[PDB]
Amino acid sequence: CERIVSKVSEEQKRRPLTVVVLGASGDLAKKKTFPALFQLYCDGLLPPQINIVGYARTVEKWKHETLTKYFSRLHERSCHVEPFLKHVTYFTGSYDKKEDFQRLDEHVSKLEDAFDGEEKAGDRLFYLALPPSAFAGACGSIRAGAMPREGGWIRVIIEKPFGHDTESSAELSKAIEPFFDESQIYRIDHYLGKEMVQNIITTRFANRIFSALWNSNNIACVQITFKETIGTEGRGGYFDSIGIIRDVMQNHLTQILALLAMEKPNSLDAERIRDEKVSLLKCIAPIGKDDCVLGQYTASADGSIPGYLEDETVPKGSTCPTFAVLRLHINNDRWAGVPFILKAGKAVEQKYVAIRIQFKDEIRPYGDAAQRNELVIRAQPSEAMYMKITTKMPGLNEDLRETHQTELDLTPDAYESLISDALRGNSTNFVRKDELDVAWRIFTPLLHQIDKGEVKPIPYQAGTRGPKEADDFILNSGFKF
Amino acid sequence: CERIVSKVSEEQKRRPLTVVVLGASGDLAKKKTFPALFQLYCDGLLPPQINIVGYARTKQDDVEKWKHETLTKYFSRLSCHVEPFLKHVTYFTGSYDKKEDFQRLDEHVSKLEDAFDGEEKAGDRLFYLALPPSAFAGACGSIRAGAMPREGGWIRVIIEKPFGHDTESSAELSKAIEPFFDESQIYRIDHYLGKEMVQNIITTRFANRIFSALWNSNNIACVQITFKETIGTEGRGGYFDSIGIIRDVMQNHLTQILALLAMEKPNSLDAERIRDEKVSLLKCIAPIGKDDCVLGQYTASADGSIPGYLEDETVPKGSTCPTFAVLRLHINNDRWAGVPFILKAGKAVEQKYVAIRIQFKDEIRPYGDAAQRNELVIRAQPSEAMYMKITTKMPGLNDLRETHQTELDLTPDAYESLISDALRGNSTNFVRKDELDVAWRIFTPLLHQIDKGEVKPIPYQAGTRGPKEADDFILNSGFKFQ
Repeated sequence: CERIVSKVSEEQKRRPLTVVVLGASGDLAKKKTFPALFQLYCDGLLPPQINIVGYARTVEKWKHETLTKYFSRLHERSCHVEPFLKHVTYFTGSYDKKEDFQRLDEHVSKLEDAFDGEEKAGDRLFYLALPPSAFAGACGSIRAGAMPREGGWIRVIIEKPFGHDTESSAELSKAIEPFFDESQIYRIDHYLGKEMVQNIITTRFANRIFSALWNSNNIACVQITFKETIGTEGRGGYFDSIGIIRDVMQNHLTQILALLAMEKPNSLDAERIRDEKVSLLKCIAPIGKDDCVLGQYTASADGSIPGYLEDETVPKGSTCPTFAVLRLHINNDRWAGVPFILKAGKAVEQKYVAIRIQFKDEIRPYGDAAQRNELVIRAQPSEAMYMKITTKMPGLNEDLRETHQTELDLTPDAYESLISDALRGNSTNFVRKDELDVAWRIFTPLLHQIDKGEVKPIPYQAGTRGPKEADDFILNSGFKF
Repeated sequence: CERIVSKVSEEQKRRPLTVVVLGASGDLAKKKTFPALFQLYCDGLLPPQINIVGYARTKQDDVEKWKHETLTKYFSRLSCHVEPFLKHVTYFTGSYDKKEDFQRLDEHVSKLEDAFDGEEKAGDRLFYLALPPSAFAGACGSIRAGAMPREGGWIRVIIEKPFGHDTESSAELSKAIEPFFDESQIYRIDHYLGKEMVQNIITTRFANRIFSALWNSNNIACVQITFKETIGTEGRGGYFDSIGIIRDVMQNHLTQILALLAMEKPNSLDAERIRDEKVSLLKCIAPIGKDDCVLGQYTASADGSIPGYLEDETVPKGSTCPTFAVLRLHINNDRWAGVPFILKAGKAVEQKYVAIRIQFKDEIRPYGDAAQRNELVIRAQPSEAMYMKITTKMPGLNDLRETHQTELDLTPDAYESLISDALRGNSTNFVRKDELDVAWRIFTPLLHQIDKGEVKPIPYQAGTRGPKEADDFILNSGFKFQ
């Protein structure tokens, strides 16, 4: 076993803390949210007497059969389960009724009153593990009957997706505005909780080596790639209305892009970083249909993976893409002329999430005896960072032009990091309202053209790389194979 | 065992080849030269019918005795090819500075050329002067007068360090040799230019946009070039006393590394364009003043394991000879203005180490004190390596200011490489005449001050890092300790 060492600041031990997880009976709350809160407790990042309240429409048995079922690190951290569950309560009610939250306010005040300490005006964090259509209703009820006492703050975590295009996303944002302002809203794009995504800023802005290189004077091409070997796996009916671009590219990969391309913030203040992400996204023209290649996977030739259209849930004649390569143009002084390629595909040759920065040739004096340097940042399956460079061939050579390619190799759930950040008031890794709308406007005209059938995906066998047209598209964009 | 696969070009199998090693009884020839020729043979880089002629004053009636007790003792990776190799080796006895002893060599070598399997008998001839420095001029004169090749064949002469002990003496040696051979025929050895990591500097710098874009004073704060050895003079301090650490390692080896690290990009990868750029860089360096150095001289190791330097009976008493030196150089050109270059070399210190350290400027914002200067390290000894020191976010659950330092790590004898190059006519890794004079002018004013006693070395215990004054000298130069 191990001892719990509190890493929490004293400033956070001043007031009671209540974390209300709406939808506590739903899959996300019990598969992601509560398991994360448990790991946070074991990491010593929750204040000592936090109150965690599960909230669902549907108690000590429930805490031990359904919640712990999805916990992890049990062969090493099983000694802390009961002390953690001592912090968990269950509250039954609806998600959209004012009086059900007045009851919660009394129930939470009952837990707030039990804090060891004089201050009873506790801080309150609401995690809406709810379907998106319930966000506005819950936010309205919380505001009307569950605000904190004087002194304590309130924060509301909501997760993507907020809409499926500019219109739908903007309407949800407008519905929540009357109830909470941006300093109180914490929108989750869970890629921002990944270690490699958070390390982009430090890599870029703490090191002169990377700072001096990170512009169009030296970079030829940037690629951000998501690959998976699996398909839709029967649930193609849910994927058919989403598509690969909305599922991974408009949200996740575009967040990676914003961090990869933004200007340096003068400080590490949360809003200064989000200011620079927004400022970059505003430099990006809408993606036209000439800057994309779409694909839709068929049977794997081995029979292992069936075709996408072979799922009975998928409407026949579907134009839904399971593969997409997109080229974006960033119109500013750092990036003018540099192609940015977003690639994402299901049922391709390997499982892989990575960034590839291709540098310009050093044309002289080596010419063909050199190759473009690259920086690769890989997140999945295995984390890695390395530089590809040209070095002389080891051993006895006849001339300096004998070279080879070699590498300089670098030697916690996402919700844990984001929930911890929310508790501290750090919104760096959360999507701001204006950021959400700019990103939607980059992709929405293409998404509308696709839905109207103007862009027909190219068939490719499951397990291959994707349409051959996509590889030629990438080469004609300025990437060298 | 393994089979010998000839990697030699047809152009080199067309004529006889003879390699005459003068001074074959000396330490270098038997510890370095002949062992290298053996590896070249095993590597298939000597033409099939090569003739190797050992040449010394010492008579050895039984040549086969000499070949098997003194020559083979220093061969390596032993063993299936030893005897076939020695069948290529001859012994010739004579003086180094008498014309008629070389007329005899010419008849001996011509007989070997006439025995070549092939119609052309006009062989190429390579002379390796594994001799003390005073014999270089005499031997070259005798070679020219009585041992030149036939019409078709070329002649090349390899000369070993040292070439002088200051600008004046070095210029005289070159002037004494000018009447006998021109630069295209002279191959001056600095054996560091035969090391793999020294040869890779050019490629690292100029084949890669990553390093090319960074390699200037906008981004580099400090450059350090370091030679370290745990051993001392090892009894033979009397020969070291007239040399000094600066002449032994710094004026030649480390200054060659400096030239390759700091030069401009050559117009092509031709030998003369590369040497041109090294010369043009060295001409940007003002002579080192005595305020730009710290000297040391090692004493007993405090544990008794390693004795003091002055405790050797070969070392004159009152010796001011330095066994340790840190030097600061200023490169006055647009790439390097303001960037300190530190040359460090010391015997009998804490570790055995040859490396380059390029310290980059701080990225001041937005991390400030939560970041540290990046570094590029290129290490040759004890183990080859190249790596970048960078700042990365602290793994795990952290604010963004929790960082740690991490690294991107890169994933054949020198005389073997240089002799192979000489046999092919590639003089890239050999010191050109003008290159020698520019390098001497950097160090000679300080060397004269040291010989006159104007700069007294600081005692330091064997096995420590060296004088404390040297470590403070480096901090005041602009280096930040990691």
